[PDB]
Parts: sequence; C-alpha cells; structure tokens
Amino acid sequence: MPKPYIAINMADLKNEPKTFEMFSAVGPKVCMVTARHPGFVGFQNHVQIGVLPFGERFGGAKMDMTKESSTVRVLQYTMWKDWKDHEEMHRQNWSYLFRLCYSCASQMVWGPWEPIYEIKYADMPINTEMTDFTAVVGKKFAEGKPLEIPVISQPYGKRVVAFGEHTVIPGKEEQFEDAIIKTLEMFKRAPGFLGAMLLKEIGVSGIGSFQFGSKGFHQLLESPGSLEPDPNNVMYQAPEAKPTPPQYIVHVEWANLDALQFGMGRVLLSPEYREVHDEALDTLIYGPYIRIINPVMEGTFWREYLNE
Amino acid sequence: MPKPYIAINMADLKNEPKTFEMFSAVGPKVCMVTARHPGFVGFQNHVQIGVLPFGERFGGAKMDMTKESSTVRVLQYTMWKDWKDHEEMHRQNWSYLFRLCYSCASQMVWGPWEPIYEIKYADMPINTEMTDFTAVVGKKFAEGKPLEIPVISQPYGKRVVAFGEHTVIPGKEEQFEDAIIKTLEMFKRAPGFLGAMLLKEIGVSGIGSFQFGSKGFHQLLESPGSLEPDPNNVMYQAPEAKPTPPQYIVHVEWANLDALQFGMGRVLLSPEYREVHDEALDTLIYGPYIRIINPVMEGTFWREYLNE
Amino acid sequence: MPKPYIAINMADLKNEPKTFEMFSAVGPKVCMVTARHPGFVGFQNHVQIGVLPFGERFGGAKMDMTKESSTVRVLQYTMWKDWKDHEEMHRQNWSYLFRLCYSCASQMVWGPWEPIYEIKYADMPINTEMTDFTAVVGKKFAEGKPLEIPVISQPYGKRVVAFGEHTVIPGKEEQFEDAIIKTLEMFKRAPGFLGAMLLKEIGVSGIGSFQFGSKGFHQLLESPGSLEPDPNNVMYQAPEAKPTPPQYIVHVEWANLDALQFGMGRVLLSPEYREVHDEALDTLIYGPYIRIINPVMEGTFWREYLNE
Ligand SMILES: [Fe+3]
Ligand SMILES: [Fe+3]
Ligand SMILES: [Fe+3]
Repeated sequence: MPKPYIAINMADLKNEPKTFEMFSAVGPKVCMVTARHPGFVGFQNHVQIGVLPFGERFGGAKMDMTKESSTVRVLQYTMWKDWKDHEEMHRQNWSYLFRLCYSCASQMVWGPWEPIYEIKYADMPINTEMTDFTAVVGKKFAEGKPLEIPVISQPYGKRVVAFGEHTVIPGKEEQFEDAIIKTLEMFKRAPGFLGAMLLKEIGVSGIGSFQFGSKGFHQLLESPGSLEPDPNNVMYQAPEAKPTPPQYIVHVEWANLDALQFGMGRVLLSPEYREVHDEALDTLIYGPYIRIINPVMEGTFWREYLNE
Repeated sequence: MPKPYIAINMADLKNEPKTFEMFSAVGPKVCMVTARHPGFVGFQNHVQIGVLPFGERFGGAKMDMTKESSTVRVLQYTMWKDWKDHEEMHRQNWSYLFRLCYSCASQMVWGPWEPIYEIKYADMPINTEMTDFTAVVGKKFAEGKPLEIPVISQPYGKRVVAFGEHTVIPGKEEQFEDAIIKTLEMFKRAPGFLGAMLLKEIGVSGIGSFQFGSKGFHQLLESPGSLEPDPNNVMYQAPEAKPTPPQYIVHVEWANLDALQFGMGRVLLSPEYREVHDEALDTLIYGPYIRIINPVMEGTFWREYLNE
Repeated sequence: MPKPYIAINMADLKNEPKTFEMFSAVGPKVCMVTARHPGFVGFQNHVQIGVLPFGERFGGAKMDMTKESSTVRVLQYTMWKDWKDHEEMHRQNWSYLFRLCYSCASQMVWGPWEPIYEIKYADMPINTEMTDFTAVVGKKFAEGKPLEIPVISQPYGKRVVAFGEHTVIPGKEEQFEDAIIKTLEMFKRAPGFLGAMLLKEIGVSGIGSFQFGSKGFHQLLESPGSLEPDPNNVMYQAPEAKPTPPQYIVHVEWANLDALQFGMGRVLLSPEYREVHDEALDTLIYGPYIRIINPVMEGTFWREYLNE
C-alpha cells in the first residue's frame, strides 16, 4: 500500500492572537523535530473553524464560527509507517518536544490528547495546486493512465474537511464500517469531493497527551519550561487505552463549505444515499458530530506514501 | 443507605442571554416533568464557570471564565432510586420532555450527552442556609447527636464544586478508588470543605443523549418542535455503553473558589496528602481535568434520601 | 508540640499587573516544589498592603497603600520540622526552584532575602471558614472540650496581619520576650484577635537569598534562565548570619484593619496594657515598625502541626 498509522493531537486554546503567534513560531519547530525519525512520513494540521448544524439540531453552531468562538481546537495529524515509531520519536526527542509544547501552556484550555488511529478505508489523492494540473494531465496521458488523473485537492488551507465523530455499539462494528465505506464511495458522485477515509482508534499516546504517573504529573505542574518530566514515567501503553465502545472518525474532504454541506447532506437528501447510510446510523452510540476543520499546514507527501 | 443512581446531562450552549432566558423558562418545566416518576429523588443542576489551571498547565484557563467564554456547559444531575427509573421517565414522558429540550436547539453547540453513574463513595451533607444553623444546632443537641451537626453547605448557587474527570487504566480500578476515597476523607481537615463523592460511569442513556437509530435520527433532524422521534428507536441499552477504560468523576464541594483551590491543592502542597494521592495518579489514562461548576438550581432533598 | 521553624522570603517587586500575573503562574509551582521534602509542613504567603502609622509618626503611610504604592513586598512563610530541612530542599530542588524564581527577575527591585526564625511563643488557631463553625462546635462538645473551640480565623485573604519589626539591645533579650509574650496574652481580651507569635531570627538562608560566592554571583548575573548557579557555592551557613543585636518579629493576626488598629493600639490606650508593654519598649534598638500584611495563599495545615 501502505496505509500509514495516524496520531491526532487535540487541544483547545485561547482564540486570541498570542495563540496564533505561538503557532507561527513553534508549530514549525515541533514538526521539524518530528521529522528526525524515519518512520515519520508526513502530516496534516487542522484548525477547527466550525460545526455542521444539521438544520438546527445544533442551533448555536455554524460552519464558520471563527469570528465568535473564544477558544480554538487544533487537530494535528502525524503519519507513521508504524505507530510504535510515533511513541519512539516522542521518547527520543523529549527534551526538545516537551520544552516546545510547553511554551504554549499559557494558552492551553484543554489537551493535549493524542489518540492513535489505523485506517480502515482511504481514498485520498495527491495534493496539487491549480498551477500543476497541466503537467499532471500531461504526464498521465504520456503513460496512458487517464484514470489516474485526480480532482484538484488544493494544499495549505484551500479546502475544507468534515471531521465526523462516531462511537459504535459493541458487536455492530462490521455493519458500520461496511455502510460508511460504501457511503464514502458514493460520495465520489458529489461535486467538490476531494477524498475521504475511515479512521479507527486503537489506543492513546499517553506521552503525547502529557499523561504520566504520579511523578511525571508533578514535574509537569512544577515545570519552569526548561526541564522535562521523566518520559519513562508513562504508566500505560498506547493499546491499553483502546476504547470500548469502538471509536471512529469519518474524515471527508470537500472543495468548499457548500460542497461539504450539500455533498454530505446527500445521505439526508438523496434516497439512494440515505438508505445505505441509515445502516451506519443503526449501530451508533455517539454521533455523528461533525466538526468543520481547515488543513492549514501540511506535508502533502504523506499522501505519496499512502499511494505507493 | 441509600446511594441513589446519578444521571448527568451535559451540553454546550451559546453563552449569550437568549440561552439563560430559555434556561429560566424551560429548566423548571423539565424538572417538573422528571418529578412525575416516583424513582426521582432530587437533582443538582450546575453551570460550568471555569477550569482549575494547576499553575499554568492550563494557561488560557481560570476558575472564573464566565466573562470571556463564548459557550457555556451545563451539568444536570438527576438522582434515582434505580437508574432504570430514569430511562422509564424519559420514555413515559417523551412528548413533553422532547418538545421541551428542543426549544433550546437554537442554542445548542454540542450535546445532549447523559451518562449514568453509580456512587462508590459519598460524604454529602444536607444543605442549610445561614438562617437554619441555630435550629440545626438546637435539634441535634436535643437528641444528644452533636456529631451529626454538619458544616453549612449553602444551596442555590452559594458554593462551588470541583468536577474532576478521570479515566483509569484497566486493572488499576481498585488502587484508584482506594486512594481517591482516602483523599476525600483527608479533605475533611481542609477549611471550606462541604463534601464529596466518587462517581463511576456504568453506561449512557441513549434516549437522553438523543441517540436513536437511523429512523429517530431523521425525525430528530426533521423535527418542527411539535413531534417526537420514536423513543423505542433507541438501539442500545445504557450498560452496553459502559466504557473501557473505566471513567470516574471526583465531585468535591467547597465554600469558595479559594477554599477549593487551596483545599484540593493540598494533594500538591501537603506531603501527607501528596503521598496518598500519588497512587491515584499512577493509575490514570486521562486526568485529572478539573472543571469548576456552580450548583445553581437544585432539589436539595435528594440528599435527604442519600442519608436515610 | 511541635513549634516548626520558619523561613521568611522577602522581596520587593513592581506593583503592576505583570507581577501579579507571574505570582498566579509560578507561586503555585514553587510551593509544589517545596512540598517535595518531608520536613515541609505548610506555609503562609503574605502581600504587604500597608503600614501602621501610629497617629502621624508615619504620615505618608496608611494601613492600605495598595492604591498608591509603586512596589509591593511579599513575605512568604514556609514551615519546617527542622530549619536544616529548608536548606536541603533548596539544594535538592535547585534547578526547578532557581529557574522558577528567576522568571520573576524582570519584576524584582530588591530581594530575595530569606532569614530563618525560631518561635519563642505561639498562640495560633486552626483556620476555619464561616461554613465550618457548626461542625467545629459540634465535635468539641461531643468530646466535652469547649475550651478547644477557637475564634474563626478565616483562610485565604480574609483576615489581616500586623508584622512588627524589633531589634533588641544586647543583654535585654529576656525583658523584651517576657513583656511581649505577656502582651500577646492580654491581646486575647481584644475583639477580632485571631492569634499571634513571637519570632526570633537565628540566621539567614544564603541560598534562598541568592547569596553565593564570587562564582555563583557571576552565574546569577549571567543567567539566561535555563542554568543555575552552583548551589554549593554558598560561602556561609545559616547561623553564621545570626544578627547581633538580636532581631524579632511580633506577628499578630486580627479580624480586620480596625480590630488590628484598636487592638494593638491597646498598648497605647489601655493603662493596664500600656504599662506591661512599656518594658518591651525599654529594650529596643529599632522598632516597632509595623507592616500590615495579607495572608493571601496558605497551607493552613502547618497549623495542624504546630498544635499536635
Ligand atoms: Fe505526537
Ligand atoms: Fe435525563
Ligand atoms: Fe526558601
């Protein structure tokens, strides 16, 4: 393939400018340190901008709430050949990593929380800018491979993502994955559709969530910023935190907020779609809660790996 | 005893005034409808006002964020002789209950989510106003029972609550409960301490979380406000949603935000306390995240039941 | 008993908000680090708010000068089973301690200066909130110990302290302690009186005063904030700095600024009081200079130790 493993770092921060300033200054440094490991294959950092309302099921929400929200959630995707690589980068580069993610403590409201995911399905294209399409069309014809010419999925904040949260009834996992996967395939008929993938949580990176034992806890709260908590003081292993009921993420990319709204809305507006999707809805404990997120900074080459 | 069962309804809403207006108008109606069932024994509704920062682990947060937050979370405690009573009140009084909780859809950002809890430990006194203490002191002396004279835990928004979230490593449950319980006992030496209880999640009320199957989902999103989703379209039973890893709530009441800050802070500042509590910290997957919440509207008589 | 040993950290800082912000962020961290030692038994941090004027002996001063002062003095009390424990906590946890107290260099005008004291007399009760008194009255009657029911000394900034400085003529030490001790006993007849204690300086913690030899001095002034001066470069031992003439602190707690003003003023207004106190006044080289200070953050359990 290969389908890499995905770690998603989640945090809530003050939606003021000091926050975006720090992002601008250390976001880069952290991603550079994460690239010190050969298992690292790329990333996709998102900033949550809104919530899909579903009519008025969520009246206080809108797809773009950036102008009215007091906090902002980030969702940072790091891709790995093997999820154990992730844990090991965290351990190897702890003094940089930690002193770095602390500088933004003054802005933290919740987090960090870094669950680990495995990919059940993935239909994600290589990101191209509108300037590349002539040569992409020219290369594929040159090798007689027109079917390999994809939609133009623009990188660096020029497309939106629907990030849907689902918790499944135990024993219902197969019906759910099957119905969702087929929904994501039918989504290819929708205009503005840039790809999607089903994600399944297989554990939580305790060290990435700043979750240590009694000792680490204390160095965490007592830290001046220039000393790290003992990284070996993480009391559990990623898999020990695999949750039951099972938890999924239906990640779907769209051209714009309307393509997203009416494309997804398809499982609600098209009888054909709506009947396949109702099966997924019969297996749910929680969901679907859909966050609208923006792929701001990324290393689009993780996709080069996904498609080898 | 009896230790009742506790259901905690959680929702995030726009922190504007239209929201508090609706609260003022339907909160009453909902609680009245919940009292149509004999299993109902009282309630405790909280509004989240802040977050315990732990120094600057959570720099963007403070114990009182009511002036700067764009959303507000409520935590409504309903008490039951038996948790099955709760599910049955929801079912019996669905047309009122549902049409009622919808009127506040226009203000919803997330929720409702109503997990069910069982009490592992409970040291909660009967709420008294400063005007009652003369007679409470007089009655107990009259029966030669001075030890039964409690601290004055004022009702209706005149005390704060620390609402701590903990997720425990599987197999570590006994060490955690034991260390926490003994911490809550040592907390009686702290000034301003009004009581506490350890809560353990045993499932989720799907009907209280507006979690139906394909069919209900659709009536939920298509509702004009005057029609309910089929309540029998809830696809799972509360216990099927018992989570692993195990999830707890260390609910601790204090006289004020400082008594809370330095009382709890005791597991950090007092060597005696700090060593007992470190054991709880060794069993954690998540936590402790502490929300400061305000017991605004309540039916203090649920406590009369807890202490029989 | 036991009468613990007391170390009092003194510093002058800019009375602007950046200062109180840092207090809010690192004060907690420092006290947490100080609790890593079993000799630590609690603390009492004060912020100076004013000066007792004595009529118009000090005309430019008032009991509350917080609105007009450009600097602010803090007086942080840490309690120890044995004063050597204090020196050893400083040494053991130097990298945290130091990098922590530096972050507030940008706000320092003078200090740190941490003299060590021994208690000659102590009449300090356990701090209770107005919510605890019903149960305190109920427990003591339950054991037939009404004399053990104390005044309500509220914690966390809800009472004032008179911090009086006295330097005694050598050879006059006994007359002074005897007259002062009896004054503090007569003070129990004054309304609003919450306790007191006579303090005697027995040395200075050079490491707590950032007082090193040539070498440390240099690392102190050259520090980027992420490196500590050699802690073994402290050239003297606490006792070598015991001062002659002898220096005392008459620490007296009151309900409010008026109870303090007229309670103390008693050694001036009541003939009975005034004649006992005149003897203390005959042994003085310096004093009495009385600072009004506010017990803002504390670990009231140090008092649990004092009264065992
Ligand atoms: Fe990570
Ligand atoms: Fe309910
Ligand atoms: Fe010190």
